Amino acid sequence: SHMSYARVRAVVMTRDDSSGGWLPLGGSGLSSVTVFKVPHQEENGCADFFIRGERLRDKMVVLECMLKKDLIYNKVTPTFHHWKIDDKKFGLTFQSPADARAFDRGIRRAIEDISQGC
Ligand SMILES: [Y+3]
Repeated sequence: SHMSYARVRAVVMTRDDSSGGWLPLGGSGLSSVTVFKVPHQEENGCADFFIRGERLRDKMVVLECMLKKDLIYNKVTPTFHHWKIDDKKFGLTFQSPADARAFDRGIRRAIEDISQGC
């Protein structure tokens, strides 16, 4: 309900065997990327926040990650962002700078809301 922070269609990007490049994970197809909160117990107390990417054609979950307060966000272009949570990285190729900005507020609110509870 008020559990979702953002939902956009984008292409999931993974860091390549090269050194500093990014490529789309598998297909070049769009995925349904959402950011959401999952209550530990009480619907309004402490919770965990996840980023989830589901490929549109075969509904395969190609990305699933738990947000953490220390996470780093990187706006490279107005249409390409990538983040680092602990040791690994994921990135997104948005369809518009709009979607990108909407998603960014989303992740931002979610991160700030992480300690809501204790
Ligand atoms: Y808040």
